[PDB]
Amino acid sequence: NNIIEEFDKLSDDFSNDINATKQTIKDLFLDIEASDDVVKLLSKYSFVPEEKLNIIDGILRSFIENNKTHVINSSNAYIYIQKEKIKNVCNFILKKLNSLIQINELNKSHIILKYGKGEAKKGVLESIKNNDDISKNLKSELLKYRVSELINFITPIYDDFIKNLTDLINDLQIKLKNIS
Repeated sequence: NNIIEEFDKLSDDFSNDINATKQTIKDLFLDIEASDDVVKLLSKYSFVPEEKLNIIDGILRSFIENNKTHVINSSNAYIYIQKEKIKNVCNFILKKLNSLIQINELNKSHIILKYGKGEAKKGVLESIKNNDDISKNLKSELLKYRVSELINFITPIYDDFIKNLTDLINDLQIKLKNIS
């Protein structure tokens, strides 16, 4: 009976984590928007990743609700094991998302360096200078650092980001089906 409450907890926790991720990515975009014409463009760009995360959040919540039915008349084994499986899927999604966040953190820094000029926000140069996680090659190429050009630069990066979010949604729908 409280089992339904526990599944509800799965949904709610997942929603919280997803909203946190959403805020992180929004912070990426906001940090990039420093720096009136390109700003509106980036703010437009920032709406699609939020939509993708709202999909992931909603797909999981929809799955759990429709799976409550199977939980009431099944063995305790199925309940505990299934709960475990759902937790695993959620953790998978969150791990992939966090990896994606790291990737686009480096992408953000790259964008700020190549175009934007804080230069207080372009104190990314010190973070790049101290970054021991990137190759010295990339470091070298980066420390050397109008609109149609910016579009030309961020279009592959942004399209790849949304593509990764789109395939992640596909992975989620596949993994949920395997336990559906």
